[PDB]
Amino acid sequence: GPFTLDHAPRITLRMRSHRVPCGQNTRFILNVQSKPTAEVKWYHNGVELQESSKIHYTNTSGVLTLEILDCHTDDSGTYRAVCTNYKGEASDYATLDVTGG
Repeated sequence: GPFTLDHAPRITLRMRSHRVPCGQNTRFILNVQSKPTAEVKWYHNGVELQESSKIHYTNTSGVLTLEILDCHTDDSGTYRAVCTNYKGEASDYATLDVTGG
């Protein structure tokens, strides 16, 4: 059948928790495989993230990137990507530790 190969999102490359010196820009990367293609939502400490001068995420054929610019203490904490399709969901979280330069 046309929907036999449909499957819940599968994250094959997960985000890496990491440190960044205060003031630098930093990135999280993950890769999801999903049929049909999954909806993607980003969160910082539980609150859904939007594109802004501070936050830029991309999504190219499942390759997902989140950039945070000019990192300060407020930017520390948990970043979570949640990938959803009708078959199920996959979530990945990682921690950003903003440190001294």
